[PDB]
Formats: sequence, C-alpha cells, structure tokens
Amino acid sequence: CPRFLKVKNWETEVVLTDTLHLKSTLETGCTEYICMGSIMHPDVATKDQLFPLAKEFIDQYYSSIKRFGSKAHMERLEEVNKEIDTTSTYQLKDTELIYGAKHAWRNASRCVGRIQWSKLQVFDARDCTTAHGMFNYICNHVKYATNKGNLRSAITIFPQRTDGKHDFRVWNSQLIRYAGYKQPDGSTLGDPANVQFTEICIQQGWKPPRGRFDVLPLLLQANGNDPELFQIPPELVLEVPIRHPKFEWFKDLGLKWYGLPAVSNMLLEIGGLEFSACPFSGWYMGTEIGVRDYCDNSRYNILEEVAKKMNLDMRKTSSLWKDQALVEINIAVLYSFQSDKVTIVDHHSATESFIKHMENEYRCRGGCPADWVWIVPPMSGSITPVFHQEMLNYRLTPSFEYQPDPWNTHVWK
Amino acid sequence: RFLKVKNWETEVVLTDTLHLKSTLETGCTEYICMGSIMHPATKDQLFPLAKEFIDQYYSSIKRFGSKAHMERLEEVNKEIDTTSTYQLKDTELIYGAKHAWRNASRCVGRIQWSKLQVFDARDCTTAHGMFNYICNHVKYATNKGNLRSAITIFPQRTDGKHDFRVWNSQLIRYAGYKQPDGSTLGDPANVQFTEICIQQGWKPPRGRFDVLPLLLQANGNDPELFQIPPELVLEVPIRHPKFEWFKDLGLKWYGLPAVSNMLLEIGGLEFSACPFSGWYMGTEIGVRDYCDNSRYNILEEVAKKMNLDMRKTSSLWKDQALVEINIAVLYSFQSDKVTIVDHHSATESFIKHMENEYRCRGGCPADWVWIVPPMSGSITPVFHQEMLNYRLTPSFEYQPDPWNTHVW
Ligand code: HEM
Ligand code: HEM
Ligand SMILES: Nc1ccc2ccc(CNCCCc3cccnc3)cc2n1
Ligand SMILES: Nc1ccc2ccc(CNCCCc3cccnc3)cc2n1
Ligand SMILES: C[C@H](O)[C@H](O)[C@H]1CNc2nc(N)[nH]c(=O)c2N1
Ligand SMILES: C[C@H](O)[C@H](O)[C@H]1CNc2nc(N)[nH]c(=O)c2N1
Ligand SMILES: [Zn+2]
Repeated sequence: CPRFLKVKNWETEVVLTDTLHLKSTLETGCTEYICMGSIMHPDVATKDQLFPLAKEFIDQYYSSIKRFGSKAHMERLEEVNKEIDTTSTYQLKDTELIYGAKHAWRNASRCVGRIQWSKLQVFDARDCTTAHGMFNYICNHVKYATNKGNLRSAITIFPQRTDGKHDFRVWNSQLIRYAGYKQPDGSTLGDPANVQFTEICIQQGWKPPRGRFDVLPLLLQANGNDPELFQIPPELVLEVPIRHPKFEWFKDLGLKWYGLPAVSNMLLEIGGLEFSACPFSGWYMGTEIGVRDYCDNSRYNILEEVAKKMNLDMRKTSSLWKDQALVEINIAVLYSFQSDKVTIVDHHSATESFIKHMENEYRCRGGCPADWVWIVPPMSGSITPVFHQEMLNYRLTPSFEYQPDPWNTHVWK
Repeated sequence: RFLKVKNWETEVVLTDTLHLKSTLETGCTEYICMGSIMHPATKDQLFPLAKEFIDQYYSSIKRFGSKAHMERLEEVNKEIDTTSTYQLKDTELIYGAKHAWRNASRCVGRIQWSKLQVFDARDCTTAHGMFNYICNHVKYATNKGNLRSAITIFPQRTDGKHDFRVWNSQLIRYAGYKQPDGSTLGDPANVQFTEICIQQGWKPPRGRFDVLPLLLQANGNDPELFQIPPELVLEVPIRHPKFEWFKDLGLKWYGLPAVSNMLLEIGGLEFSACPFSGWYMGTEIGVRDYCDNSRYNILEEVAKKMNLDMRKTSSLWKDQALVEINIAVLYSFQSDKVTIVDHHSATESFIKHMENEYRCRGGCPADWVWIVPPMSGSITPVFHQEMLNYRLTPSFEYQPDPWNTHVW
C-alpha cells in the first residue's frame, strides 16, 4: 500500500494526506475488484492469537502516554504475557480500559459525533456477576448520561468474554426503545423495528401495555445465564413530546421520543479482549429521529399523515410533498428538544463539527477513518459539508463491532 | 463467490454473479475503501481487449463461436497487426455505447440504457465537422422538449497527438466571470473554461446565464470557437407554483444535459470525444447547480424571500428553501413540456432496473454514493438498497482537461 493517500474536499479544495491507514488491522469487505461500501455488514481467542493483539494494544497505549519503551511499558508487556500464558487471557488496567473505550469511539468510522471522543465517562462494571447487578449499573449509567437533559456521553463496560459460554449480553439493541406489536390484521402498533424483541420480552413474562410508545424492559444476561427482565424506573426515562413552532396541530399527532440514544448490542474489542456487553450513549442528531425513526416506511412512517395535515398535494411525487413534510417534522423534533432543554444537534452543526474534527485528526493523528455512506445525513446531503468531503474508510482497533443477536446463539439452561 | 445485496426496507435479497466478470480495479483494497473518492496503447495490450469485447458481443447476439464470430476475431487480429489498431463495425459501436451506459455504476438513469440513439461521427476530420455533428445531436436530443437520449462518437484515439476533444465539460453550460470585487458572476464551475474562451476570441455578454460557445479540437489541432445556434438551445425560466416572487429571481436553466468531456472505452479503443445526453433529474439543477456553495449558491437569497428565520441552523431554513427551489424546477420544466424526472420517480425506476439486471444479467454495478440523491436521501428507495460497485467494460471514464495536456 502507498504510504500517503490524499483526500480532497471538492467544495473548499482542501487536500488532506492520510498515513494512519497503514495501521489498519481488519478487512473492510472490499477488494481490488469490488467495493462493498454500501453493504451494511460485510469459540474464543487462543493464547497465540492473543499475544500479538495484546502487545499491539499495549504498545499503542504506552505510545499515547509518551512512555513508549519505558521500564513500565516493558514491565506491562511482561506481566500481560505471563497472564496470557498462565490463564489464556488477561485483565486490562483501569487506565487502559478507559483509553481503549475512548479509542474505539475515536475509531468508529460511521460516527459523525466523534469530535466528542475524548470526553467519554467510562464506567468499569467488570466486577458485575448477576443480571440484577447489570441492572444497577445500567440505571446508574442512564441517570448519569441523562443529567436532567444536559446529556453526557458514557459507556458502561461489563466483564469480557472468557470461554464464550459465559457472555454478558444486553439483549436490547438500545437501553431505551419503544415496543412494536404485530396485529392479527397485519398492521403494527408502536415501532415495527422492535417487533421481534418485543415478542421475546412478552414470552419471557413481560406484560405489554400495548401502546404506541411503550418503553421496553431490559433483558439482561449475566455470565452466560438465561436473560432476566427489568423495568427501567420511568423517572429515569427522559422523553420529549414533539410539537412544531408554527403548526399548532402538530402536537395532536401525539408523537414523542426518548432523549437518550444508548446502543447496547455492540461488542467492544480492546487488545484482543472482547466485551460483549458495553452499552454506550451520546445524544441525538435530529435526523435520526425526524428522518429515520419517524419517516422510514418500515418505522413510524408518518409522512402521509403529516402531509395531510399540511394540506399538501399528494397525487404527484413531483410536488415534493414528501420532502416538504420531512423538513417540517425535522423542524419540530429540533424545536421540541431545544424547548425542553434536552441536548440535540442538527445535521448542519454536526457535520460542520465533524469536518473540523476530521481535519484536526488528519493533522494530529495522520488520518481519520470515515464511512461517507453513514456520515452524510439522511436528508439534504449536499447542503452539508460532509457530502463534498472525500473520505477513506478503514478499520482500526480498539473498535466497536457488530455481533449476532443473542437469542440466535443462546443456549437455554 | 456469489454475493447477496439486501434492501433493508423491502427485505428483498438479490444475488450478484456478474461481478465475477470484472477485471478492472475499483480503487479499494481489502483494508481500505475508497468508495467516496471522486477519481481513485500497444498492439500487445490491444488484442486481448478486442477479443474480450468481440466475444461478449457475439455472446450477446447468441452466436458465440459462430462462423461470423470466428471471421471477426481473425479480421480484428489481422488489422491490429498491420495497422496497430482496428475499427469497430457499426453494430459493435452501437452495442458498445449502449453497454458503456449500462455499465455506468454512477448513473441512476440506466433503466433507459437500451434506448440510446448512436450517432457515428468517426468520419469527422475538422472542428467545423465536429460542430455540424454536435448541432445535429443537440437538435435531435432536444426534440422540442421531448428529450431523447443520444451520443455522438468522434474518431478514436490513435497516437495521443491527434485526439478529438470537446473542450466544454457539457455542450450547453453557462459562463462564469471573476469580478473585480472578487465575487463571481454566473457559474463559478466554469470560470476557468470561460477565461479560455475569452482569451481565444469569445466576446462575453457578461451576464448570469450566458451560454458558452463550443470549443472544439479535431485531430490534435488547436481548438476552435463556435456559437450554438440559439434556436437549438432550449431553456426554462424557473418559477414557483405558489410563490409569485420566485420568477423575479431571474433564474433559468437549459433543458439538455449533454456531458462532453468523458472518454468512451470499447474493446481497447478510446473515444476521447463522445458527447452524450439524456435528460435532467430535478435535483441536479435544484440542489447541486443552484444550491452548492461553490455554484450559483442561491439558498440565502431564496430563504430571504421566504422570510425564514436564518439566525440558527436548527431552524432548518436551508432545508426549507432547498425543497421550494426543487419544487420550482420540476414545476417549471413540466409546465414548459420539457422532459425532467424527480428524484423519487428516478430512484424508483432505478430499483426496478436493478431488479431487471439481476434477473437477466446476474447483477448491476452501482455506486451508492452517486445513486442516492443529494436531498431527501432516505425517503428514496435507493438509500435502503445495498449495492455492489465494480467496473465492467465497455465504459465511460474520466480524462484530463485538454488545457493541461495540449500543446498549441
Ligand atoms: C455524543 C454525541 C454523538 C452523536 C451526535 C453521534 C452520532 C452518531 C450518528 C448520527 C450515527 C449514525 C447512527 C445511525 O444512523 O444509526 C452514529 C453511529 C455510531 N456511533 Fe456515534 N454519536 C455520538 C456518540 C457516540 C458514542 C458516545 C459512541 C461510543 C462510545 C458512539 C459510537 C458510534 C458507533 C460505533 C456508530 C456506528 C453504529 C453502527 O454501525 O450501527 N457514538 N453516531
Ligand atoms: C436519460 C436520462 C438520464 C438521467 C435521468 C440520468 C441521471 C444521471 C444522474 C443524476 C447522474 C449523476 C450525475 C451528477 O450528479 O453529476 C448520472 C451519471 C452518469 N450518467 Fe446518467 N442519466 C441519464 C442518461 C445518461 C446517458 C444517455 C448516458 C450515456 C450514454 C449516461 C451516462 C452516465 C455516466 C457515465 C454517469 C457518471 C458520470 C460521472 O462519473 O461523472 N447517463 N446520470
Ligand atoms: N446519536 C447516536 C449516537 C451513537 C449511535 C450509535 C449507533 C446508532 C444506531 N445504529 C443503528 C444500526 C441499525 C441497524 C439496522 C439493521 C442492521 N444493522 C444495524 C445510533 C447512534 N446514535
Ligand atoms: N441528467 C444527466 C445525464 C447524464 C449525466 C452524466 C454526467 C453528469 C455529471 N458528471 C459530473 C461530474 C462532476 C465532477 C466534478 C469534479 C470532478 N469529477 C466530476 C450528469 C448527467 N446528468
Ligand atoms: C444500504 C445502505 O448501506 C443502508 O441503507 C445505510 C445507508 N447509510 C446509513 N447511514 C446511517 N447513518 N444510518 C443508516 O442506517 C444507514 N443505512
Ligand atoms: C466526496 C464525494 O464523493 C462527492 O461529493 C460526490 C458524492 N456523491 C455524488 N453524487 C452525485 N450524483 N454527484 C456528485 O457529484 C457527487 N459527489
Ligand atoms: Zn470500497
């Protein structure tokens, strides 16, 4: 591979040089003859696989704190190697755990909010042993991160995988999501994205309210045991009713959303160690709710209803009634969050901040992996600066990874 | 291996086998994706490429290995020997041009690929000749507003010293003027090309929408200026169906999008001048041409007239103004009976096209970064459609601007 790769911004003519790609550790899915950049997703580590992965990470950590090649660096390598030899695994120091988590975020090529990467509150939950304990840790996370609307990015990290038959898993895809209910007539009540998980909850004993916005219970698996159900205290669940600054009728749609996006189904990989339960949270970009959650056909799908209330001409697509309604919904979402003083960022501000972040990273780090397909917002793409920005996508470690849904792999006891 | 692409909204899964046919590179590697990078002969190289192309041509007319196929390979080989190149049959030229379009991974309009009027201009020898062929193209493709896809193909490259080039990036474009006060009048994208025309003798009206002259290079000679007869140049005054002040913006655009700076590659042969044209998708004008910061950049003026609150980005004043502008463009073209497609209809057609190609061809190379429209991305079906991108030949390729390689 060439030592220097250039990316250009076609709007500003700014040209940046990437050297960080040389540190790429994993496959992208692409080859020299095919690109899989729009593909959504294109038994443990052995002692011998683990050694060089741990060293890679430890070296990186000591290089970051400007103690590379120091006595403490050499001692740490030695202690880690000993631990791998005698136990087939090792334990991260608190400092290394914090470094790894922050860097997994820094390295997340699909994330547009990475300007914030170094301000991440890391909660060490590696002493956790039961689902009740996981529930305690999760509640504390939600309350801290919510902060009465002044949201603070946080991650809570549960014990790493051992043999793979003792995984900690949060079965929820996010800590706070709304139930979806398939009706016998084929219609869906609530959020169609969550139908399968909802059915699992109901089977595990959850009594569903059967509303449009029912917060789902936590389904928590500790140490490989069968998962258990917990209700999040509703006072911990901050919600924002959606209204529009102009259209008084908008509130009559009865929409609302939760303040805290808290993804809970990803795997955090640090130095060859795998943390299969590591829920993390930031705050929303408005389009995630206003475009995707509300306007996706397979989601709440409200464009038509909004369009009808707006008295739009809905017979020709070329009236752009869909686009017109989509903007007003996104205006309402931002307006409702800002009014209730709940942190939210519009797509214009987020993408402008991301460009600045990316430029800083190119300067201080030699690059910034970025997945254009994901970074460009789902509405008004070219009127944001990221649309015009060439990006290079590659996989650095530590990293957040996808993992199979736990109900597909779980051995029921 | 067979590769599956999924639509995450419809759950439809397609299976790609066609990618196994590609031999050209994408720019990506196993470790680095360059999907968002804009741009990532000899007799000895020539014959396998020719053979490859003749083979797929005869395979496409269901006569692979026929007497005709065999004589053709023989003839081509003989010709590459004695002449260092070869000439395509008419049937082959047309097949090659339609397939270059069919294989254009960045084009959302490909459902139309087999409907392409091919104009053979390979007998052309002078810039006046090129001008004649180009006028005929424009008149044919414009068709009084009922636009028809067309391509005009000028002689292929020989030694690199005698290239035919259309210096314009499109046959019809607006001039851009660098003003004393440092602002730009007209289209900033064309400031440089405009300066070259001016230096070559063009007398500029110095307006906001001055149609550029053609600058035509034949057989490696210095380019020559030509004015396209104005009655051939179809234009649309942009107005809004609700905002009666919109017409007062003084906006217009031309109805015919006719890209003239690409290189058509067929069977090893390179056609450095192959202007082609279809019709507009509305966002090309309403989002990119009008609203890019580096183009006409009108959002602020429009938002003003809509009396929007422009102090905070989170009022989405930009998005509101953007939608209204695109409504105006579609409305204006439709009212003037000039062919245009909105991005909803275009992307729907593209999904149907993909479905067709997978069924009959085993796949469809597609560049998501380019296929998804520059506004309202996820409310169009292609946003949710996984796509595989790979390079098939015949193809359209980028080439250097002639003013960076030309000796006068
Ligand atoms: C603090 C404010 C944050 C903002 C505004 C933000 C924004 C976003 C957005 C808009 C996406 C695309 C989401 C989608 O369309 O589904 C995303 C993806 C992602 N974010 Fe961030 N994020 C933030 C914080 C975080 C934090 C704290 C982490 C981890 C520590 C993180 C890690 C990720 C990862 C791994 C993805 C890829 C998700 C996937 O592939 O499904 N983000 N982010
Ligand atoms: C008939 C109606 C057509 C429509 C609606 C259409 C639509 C589009 C659009 C919207 C783009 C993206 C261009 C941009 O954003 O700058 C594109 C790209 C492209 N089109 Fe089509 N197109 C049409 C016809 C054609 C024809 C007739 C040809 C060739 C014979 C063609 C070949 C291409 C190629 C090669 C690209 C990629 C250009 C590049 O890489 O810069 N298209 N098309
Ligand atoms: N505001 C934020 C911050 C961080 C986020 C991290 C992740 C996500 C959502 N990822 C959604 C994946 C959706 C999906 C669907 C089907 C298959 N794979 C993935 C949002 C964030 N938002
Ligand atoms: N409606 C149509 C039909 C066919 C088209 C073919 C091409 C294009 C535009 N190509 C734009 C490339 C712009 C660019 C700028 C800088 C570097 N590389 C490329 C539009 C079409 N529209
Ligand atoms: C097919 C395509 O890869 C898929 O729809 C992607 C496109 N880009 C995205 N970008 C973001 N931020 N989030 C998404 O869910 C997606 N979905
Ligand atoms: C950097 C990025 O590749 C560039 O801005 C691309 C993005 N997608 C595009 N898509 C289309 N249709 N046309 C374009 O000019 C671009 N520009
Ligand atoms: Zn790629």
